[PDB]
Formats: sequence, structure tokens, C-alpha cells
Amino acid sequence: MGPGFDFAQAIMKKNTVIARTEKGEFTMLGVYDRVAVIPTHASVGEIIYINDVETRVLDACALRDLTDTNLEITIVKLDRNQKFRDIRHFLPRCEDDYNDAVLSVHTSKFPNMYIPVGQVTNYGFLNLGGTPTHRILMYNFPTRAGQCGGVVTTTGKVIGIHVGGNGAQGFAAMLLHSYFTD
Ligand SMILES: NC(=O)c1ccc2[nH]ccc2c1
Ligand SMILES: NC(=O)c1ccc2[nH]ccc2c1
Repeated sequence: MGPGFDFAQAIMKKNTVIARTEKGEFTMLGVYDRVAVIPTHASVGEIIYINDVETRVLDACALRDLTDTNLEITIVKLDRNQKFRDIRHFLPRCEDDYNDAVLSVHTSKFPNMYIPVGQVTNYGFLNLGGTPTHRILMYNFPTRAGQCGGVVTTTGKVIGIHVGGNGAQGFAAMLLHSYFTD
């Protein structure tokens, strides 16, 4: 509907797959080469389904900060025959607040879904499902069970992936450029 939705759509159309684990279907953001991200609560194993194709996981790393606190991001390398468009230059370098973000989801349950979530706060610490978690972004939209792993964007930046909510607010784990240096 506007330039925010334009940038979000450009990311969804080229840099997302539908990931299925034993814990459900997730929006999964491809970042570069065969490297993607997913919420750590997806519990990625040795095999994952990518757009309903059985795919070997070559590596999976649940990220933690240097205080050894959960970040809720898992970086996955997929045994896929095709690379993602490299979008690392759209990743922020530092922790920040944002105006006018869009949360975008693509699953069997929620195809082609885009939500204008508005102002995004650098919230920081959250007890997420009982797990102390750092680098959380917060937005005032009643997000539902199923939007997790969804890409949070502003115009020109991919800033996070949806990892939870409390019925009134939604919470995203930051993406930082430094996570994807090769
Ligand atoms: N995520 C939501 O809060 C939300 C609101 C209205 C809806 N109607 C169809 C799906 C849906 C999701
Ligand atoms: N609170 C929520 O809306 C919530 C909780 C757990 C979830 N797992 C993946 C999506 C998601 C959303």
C-alpha cells in the first residue's frame, strides 16, 4: 500500500521459505548463500522441510550473547541446490529503535500477510516463555500464535524476526550484520 510494504514484499518474494520442524511451520528468512534464520524454539534438527522438500541441515547454531544469555535466533545452513539473494547490506550494525515497521509472514496458515506494527522499541531484556532473552524489539500489535519467524522491516532495513507476544504486544529478536560475517 506504501513504500514500507514495497520493501517488505521485495524481501518476502525472494528471501523467505516455509520451514517445517516437529514444532510447526515457520516463516524462515534466507540471508545469503544457503544460510537462513529461524526462532530457536523451532528446535531445528538434522532434517528440516523447506517448501515441503526434505532438506539436510549442514549446521545449526543457537545464538547467545557474551553474557551467555539466549538471543532466540538460530542460524541454519541448508543442503539446498540454490542460494538466497545476499541481503546482508540491509541488516543494521547496532541495537536501535525504529519508526514505522512492517511484520511480514508467509505460511500455509497465513500466506502473503503484512502487518503495519508502527513504532519499534529497543526493549532489551525479556523473560520469553520462561527463558531470559536479550536484544528484544517490541511493537504494540496483538500478534497471534503463527507470526513467529516473520520478518520485521523498515524501508531499507531488515531489523528482526518475530519470536513471541503477550496478547497486546509482539516481540522480535534483533538481526545484526555481525551475526552473518563469513
Ligand atoms: N494477528 C492478528 O491479530 C490478526 C487479526 C485479524 C485477523 N483476521 C484473519 C487473521 C488475523 C490475524
Ligand atoms: N505470544 C505469541 O503470540 C506467540 C507465542 C509463541 C509463538 N511461537 C511462534 C509464533 C508465536 C507467537
